[PDB]
Amino acid sequence: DVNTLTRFVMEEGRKARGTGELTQLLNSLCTAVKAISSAVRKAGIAHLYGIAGSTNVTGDQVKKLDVLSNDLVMNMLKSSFATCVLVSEEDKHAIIVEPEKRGKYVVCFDPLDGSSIDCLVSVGTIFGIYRKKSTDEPSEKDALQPGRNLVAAGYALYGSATMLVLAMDCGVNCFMLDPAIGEFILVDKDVKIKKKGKIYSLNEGYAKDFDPAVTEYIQRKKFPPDNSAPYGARYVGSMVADVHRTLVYGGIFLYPANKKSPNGKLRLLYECNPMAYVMEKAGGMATTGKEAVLDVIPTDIHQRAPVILGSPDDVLEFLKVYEKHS
Amino acid sequence: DVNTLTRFVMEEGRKARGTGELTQLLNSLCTAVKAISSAVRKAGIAHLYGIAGSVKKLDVLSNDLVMNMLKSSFATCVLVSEEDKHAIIVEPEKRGKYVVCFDPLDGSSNIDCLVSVGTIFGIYRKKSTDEPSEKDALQPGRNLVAAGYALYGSATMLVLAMDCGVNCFMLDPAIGEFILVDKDVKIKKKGKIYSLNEGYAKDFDPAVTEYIQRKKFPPDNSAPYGARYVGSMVADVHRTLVYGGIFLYPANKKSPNGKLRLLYECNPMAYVMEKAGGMATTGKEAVLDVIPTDIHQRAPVILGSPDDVLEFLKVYEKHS
Amino acid sequence: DVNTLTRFVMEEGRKARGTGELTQLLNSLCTAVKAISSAVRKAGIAHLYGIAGSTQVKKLDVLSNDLVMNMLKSSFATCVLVSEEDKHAIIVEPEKRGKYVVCFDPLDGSSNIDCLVSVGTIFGIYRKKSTDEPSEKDALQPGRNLVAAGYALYGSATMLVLAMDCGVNCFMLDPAIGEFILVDKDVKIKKKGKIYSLNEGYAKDFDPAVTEYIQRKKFPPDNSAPYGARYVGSMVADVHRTLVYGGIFLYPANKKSPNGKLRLLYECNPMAYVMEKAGGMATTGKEAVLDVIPTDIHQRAPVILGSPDDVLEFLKVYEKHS
Amino acid sequence: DVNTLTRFVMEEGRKARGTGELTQLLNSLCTAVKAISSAVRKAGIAHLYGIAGSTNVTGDQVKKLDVLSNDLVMNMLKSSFATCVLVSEEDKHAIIVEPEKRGKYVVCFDPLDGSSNIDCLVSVGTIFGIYRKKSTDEPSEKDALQPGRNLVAAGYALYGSATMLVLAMDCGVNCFMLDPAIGEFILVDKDVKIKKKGKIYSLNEGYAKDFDPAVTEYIQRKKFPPDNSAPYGARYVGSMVADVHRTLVYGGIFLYPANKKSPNGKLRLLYECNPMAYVMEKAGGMATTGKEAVLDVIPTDIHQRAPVILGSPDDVLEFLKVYEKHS
Ligand SMILES: Nc1ncnc2c1ncn2[C@@H]1O[C@H](COP(=O)(O)O)[C@@H](O)[C@H]1O
Ligand SMILES: Nc1ncnc2c1ncn2[C@@H]1O[C@H](COP(=O)(O)O)[C@@H](O)[C@H]1O
Ligand SMILES: Nc1ncnc2c1ncn2[C@@H]1O[C@H](COP(=O)(O)O)[C@@H](O)[C@H]1O
Ligand SMILES: Nc1ncnc2c1ncn2[C@@H]1O[C@H](COP(=O)(O)O)[C@@H](O)[C@H]1O
Ligand SMILES: O=C1NS(=O)(=O)c2ccccc21
Ligand SMILES: *C(=O)NCc1ccccc1
Ligand SMILES: [Mg+2]
Ligand SMILES: [Mg+2]
Repeated sequence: DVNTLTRFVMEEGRKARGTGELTQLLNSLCTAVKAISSAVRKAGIAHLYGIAGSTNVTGDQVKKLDVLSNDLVMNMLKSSFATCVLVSEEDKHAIIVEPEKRGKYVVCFDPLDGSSIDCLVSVGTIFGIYRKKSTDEPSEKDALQPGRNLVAAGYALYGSATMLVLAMDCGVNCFMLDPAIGEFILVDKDVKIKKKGKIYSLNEGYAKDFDPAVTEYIQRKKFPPDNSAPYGARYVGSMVADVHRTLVYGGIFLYPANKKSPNGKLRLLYECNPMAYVMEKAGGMATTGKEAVLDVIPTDIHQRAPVILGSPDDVLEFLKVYEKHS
Repeated sequence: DVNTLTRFVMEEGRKARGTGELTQLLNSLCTAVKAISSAVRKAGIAHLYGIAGSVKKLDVLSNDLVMNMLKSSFATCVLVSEEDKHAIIVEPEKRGKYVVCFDPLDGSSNIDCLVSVGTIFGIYRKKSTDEPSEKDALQPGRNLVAAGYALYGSATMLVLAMDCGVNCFMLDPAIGEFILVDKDVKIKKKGKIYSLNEGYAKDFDPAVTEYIQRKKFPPDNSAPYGARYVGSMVADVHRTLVYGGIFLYPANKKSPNGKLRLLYECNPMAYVMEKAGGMATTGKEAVLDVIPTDIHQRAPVILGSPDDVLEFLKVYEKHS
Repeated sequence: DVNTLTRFVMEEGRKARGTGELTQLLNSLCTAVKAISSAVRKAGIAHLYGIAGSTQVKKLDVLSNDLVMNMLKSSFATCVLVSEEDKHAIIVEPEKRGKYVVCFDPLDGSSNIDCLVSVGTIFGIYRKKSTDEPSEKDALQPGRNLVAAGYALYGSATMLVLAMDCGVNCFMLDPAIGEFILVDKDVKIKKKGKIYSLNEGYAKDFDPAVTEYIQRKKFPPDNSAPYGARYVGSMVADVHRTLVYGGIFLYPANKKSPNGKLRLLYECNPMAYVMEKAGGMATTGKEAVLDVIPTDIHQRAPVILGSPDDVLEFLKVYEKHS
Repeated sequence: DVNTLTRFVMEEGRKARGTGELTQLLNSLCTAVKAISSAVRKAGIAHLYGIAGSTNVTGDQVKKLDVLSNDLVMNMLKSSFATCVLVSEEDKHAIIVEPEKRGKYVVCFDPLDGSSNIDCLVSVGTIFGIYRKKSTDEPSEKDALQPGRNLVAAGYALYGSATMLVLAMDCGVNCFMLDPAIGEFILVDKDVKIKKKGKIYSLNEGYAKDFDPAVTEYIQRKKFPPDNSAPYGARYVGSMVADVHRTLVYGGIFLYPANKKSPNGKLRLLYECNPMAYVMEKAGGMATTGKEAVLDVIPTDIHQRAPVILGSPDDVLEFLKVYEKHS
């Protein structure tokens, strides 16, 4: 039987005996993602270039895509009546939802990662959903939960086609956007990552600054000590694209710490934790080098975290090299 | 003033005082590219998954779209594709003067991960009075009349290079129209990104090894280059065009003549690069100067910003 | 606040404190309608005409039927499905059965989709009332028993009109994102209109009451302004115009269609329910459409519907000739 | 072989041994039509209703869509470098193209009929007629005052259940269906011809009190055939493109005739009656005012009205028989 994201989410909510609040949140997020996808694929770009003359360009049309994407996710989540605290890459402080529209969920999101997009590189939206735990008035503190508290997480990849990957307790499920009908179609159910892959993914241009454990691990991939075939290298430079390839083909993805960047580069709350949760729910791993990403207790909603994630055998091999150097 | 691919191509054809044949070729290719884009973005995938209660692989469909649209243009006589072992000879009633070599959906082995994919094309005019044959496609890239690619990335863009320069068109899917968004584009003199599969490090020639070491540990103490390698040639080359820098697919052990195909991968990208003021070399000569003997022959390629390719060549010359 | 059909339907179901089954039905129907719209607008027609190499209205009607049927069966919310396209009622397989009975016209192309003007989808949703094994009899409920009804118009744009106890709401399909956007809330029809809609080619076969009523629209006895006439010949188009601008739509029995021409279960009853929920009226002449007790799933009915003042005026003419 | 409007127009221009100017005009018009269709189908309406936190449902969306459609046709035609004078239903005066962008052609068009048609959700359309400038005078409204017999090309786009473009030239009438998945008009009906006699009549019978006696009698004969043949069916959308296209596809007759209160009819000669009359005649149909062929009227005002009765030739000739009976 065909399944859509809308029907799938509704049915999981029925099975969970929920009140429909999380379902409304996810519905609203799915709608935002479809609107982001349409914009990313440059629908209406002819108006920006004067097809109707100079007087027919709107206000949305002229915003940069990462601004529009933030506006779309913020507005759709607020209007779901399911959220109380919203954390976005865009805004320094957590957004506290107006009291009339408050639900119990806290959403951390990256509205359009990779947009730094002029080369038409894949870009994506990343999200993580928590339940508020405090009895207090909602505040930024409610977003400072470890990733192991996540209720749902995932990403939309605007690549050759648009796909939403959604991870919950039931596992990881992949939905392809059919732009003819604006429906996400379930195409890969309960997906699991390979135990070990053959691809490694990191920016090797910064080799001069590598931690010695990273240097050694990468040397093992290119010159395997057991004379096995060297790993192939892929690095899109857009995390959603690199992580999704890691999920589908297996292997390892690294944005590790070093001496100049002791806490890595990627953002814990809305980049590392959602991807770590997807990976763990698919039978993979995600580590900072010293602990699981999902076990870090944040103190700052924009704090950075190192991340090495992917196939468990590959992450484990990295950790062995890391422990040798520690 | 707004401009479309259709209007732009038509006007350049009028300026050229042509007969309209190459214009019909380019219109037909534009239509094929829009149809490939639609399929790549998975329009209609709901029907494959049973929405109505119960299709070709994308690279096969893409080949069929380019082949059929080019044949029905009445502008072509020899068609070379990655998909077909032998050149396709157009039937007499539909024959025009142009030879087209193309890659209908480059990067599709990894399509499963939704990596950017693309279509690559190069167009030659047939020289002979002879009956068309596979040998008519054995021309050096210097003889190209037009070349370019369509990148199906975050958005779909067609890059078209001709004598008049390089022009970039964005597909607006709301109206199915390619809109001219970057005119007479030129690549940066020197970039800050290098692009190659470093998994082959063990098999690299010493010149490639040394060049990459220069990017990571610059001898003038400039900042190291960043690395990007999508693993789909159209994506990596387009990034090279837009941001500058260098792209390499040199020879290794599984590929001792390089991996990429001269006629429908290397030559079109080399032509785009040279028309944008960039460079494209095999190491020993310009890609566009290689005289092919096999329509599927491979070639090494190092291309991109001229100062970066020249820096590679300086290292290459030290080792040869 | 922007509102979508998906969000709207979900919230009404939360307020209803239902189990989510009717919500799943409506979500599945909304998806089917978006798929019909895409096909009606001829997405992919280039492939039918050979764009990739060598290697129809009825077929679009069949495809639309297949889309509604499959989306409804796979909803697990339905047990009996009556379609204009199928001679017999479809009984949902035991493992996929839910509580609801749906009568629908998936598309009205066979007729004039060759002129391209307008086609539409009409639906009416009932709860199964009997505890017997599911059969065509479960679709033989009076329209008064409807839980939800409505239509999609595939016109200059695609609009879905959904009527329930909460009233009538209109949603516009934004094809850029595949979302039905709420654009007209709790719609009510004008108490009196200035347009009449019927096929006057049947003039020779009209009964005297219809003849007199139409004469009053062209030659008002109070010498007020004559009504304008419009007639597309597609029920969704003609009824939607009646809802939006007011007036009256007639498809009466004539001498050659003595029981009427339109079909009660999936044309007259859904449109009668939309009209009544919007403050309008829908009569056969003898009784409210929604009060007719059907005996046969494809039976026909006369229908006169629209603004209440106009339908009441027709009914006074009708009683005069009674 | 598959054929697209782009390929078809280009090849007809090659056969004509033209300079490519009319081809560029037609390419530009096809692009405008695709853009109108996208807006008509309400792509992006979610943004108008606040999906990104900004609403703007102000004024009349129907009027704004007519104006946007005018802006699309105007700008695409101006930038074609193929036109010199542009007459639009939406503009009081003829638009004179700036000198640097002037080509040879004069275009009369109705860009959209949303505001004039109560059935705007049912169907809207674009109508166009293309002339060659006939004098070397500085361009002016007078360049658009040519009889329809002078048309080089004419046609319409119907934004109905699907979007179709109908293009008439000397080679005949050809019908193209827009495939929105790829933005391509696919040739689906070649060299089309109207039936000699139809079975449908189309007019607003709400005007019956004001009808000319000949119109009253003719319609009476369609409903009560003197020979007891089957009565005609009636259809009237109230959008000219929809009603005329049905007449082309199924045959029959469409009437917007003159009467004592409207002695020149209601529809406009330059961008409604003449393009439709040209499509009809190229399809083997007829188009009369009652007194002469629509295409032979020499206009004196760019917005002047003309009566029109068009469609299958046996039906139009029968109307003229009844019209003559009352003259
Ligand atoms: N659509 C859904 N999919 C999966 N789990 C859900 C869904 N809806 C609710 N739940 C679970 O039930 C809890 C309560 O739901 P709610 O009452 O909607 O906040 C959530 O926090 C989830 O653990
Ligand atoms: N649309 C066009 N754009 C650029 N150059 C063209 C075009 N059409 C023709 N030419 C040039 O004119 C030559 C002859 O054109 P043709 O007669 O169409 O084969 C081509 O090989 C090109 O060198
Ligand atoms: N989405 C909805 N919108 C309006 N009413 C609903 C909805 N869902 C359920 N209801 C009402 O609640 C009843 C029971 O719903 P269910 O348990 O889903 O069959 C329905 O028959 C309706 O009367
Ligand atoms: N694409 C075309 N289709 C049909 N006829 C054309 C076309 N292009 C040019 N013609 C004919 O040739 C004449 C001169 O064309 P042009 O030089 O483009 O103004 C036109 O006025 C038409 O009669
Ligand atoms: O695809 C089509 N659907 S349609 O019946 O309106 C039609 C009419 C004519 C040519 C093609 C087509
Ligand atoms: C305008 O585009 N739509 C309003 C309308 C028109 C006809 C019937 C119903 C609604
Ligand atoms: Mg039907
Ligand atoms: Mg108008």
